[PDB]
Amino acid sequence: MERTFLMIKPDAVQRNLIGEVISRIERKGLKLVGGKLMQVPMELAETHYGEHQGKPFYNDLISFITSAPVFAMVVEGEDAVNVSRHIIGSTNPSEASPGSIRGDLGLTVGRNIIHGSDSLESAEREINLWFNENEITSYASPRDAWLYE
Ligand SMILES: Nc1ncnc2c1ncn2[C@@H]1O[C@H](COP(=O)(O)OP(=O)(O)O)[C@@H](O)[C@H]1O
Ligand code: VO4
Repeated sequence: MERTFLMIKPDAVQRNLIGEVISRIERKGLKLVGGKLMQVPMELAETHYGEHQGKPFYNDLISFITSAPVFAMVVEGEDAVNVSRHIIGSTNPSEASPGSIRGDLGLTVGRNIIHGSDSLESAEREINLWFNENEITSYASPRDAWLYE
């Protein structure tokens, strides 16, 4: 089943929104398959956001993601990558739909609560980067028969 990488960013953690954010993912029918609260080391920060190295916000991004722990997650479900991005909302919280996580909880583009992989390819990339196979569980859930045909 399709898997994506989600990350509750340090703003959400420092605003005590971990449970709230997790709830929104669960109730959507997505399966939490891997999850750890962790401090992000510089190397991991920089390789995760390597595609932004030149940008204006880059230094501020590394600073921010390392400033306090994150909750890194692997989420499993049909179309999980797009489904997650759908309930997460647009990058800028003021363009994100009300009812989405960024729409409801985020104020600014720089502090926008959660990360989700943007494609199938970056999903597998980010998952390998943040997680080892032995930290990703695999289980059947009671509701599985009721989310899918
Ligand atoms: N103008 C900006 N200033 C500060 N941080 C930004 C800005 N734009 C994007 N970011 C950071 O990057 C994260 C994801 O958006 P971005 O990296 O631009 O695209 P993608 O979601 O494809 O990686 C945002 O949640 C935010 O933390
Ligand atoms: O931190 V993100 O690249 O899923 O907006």
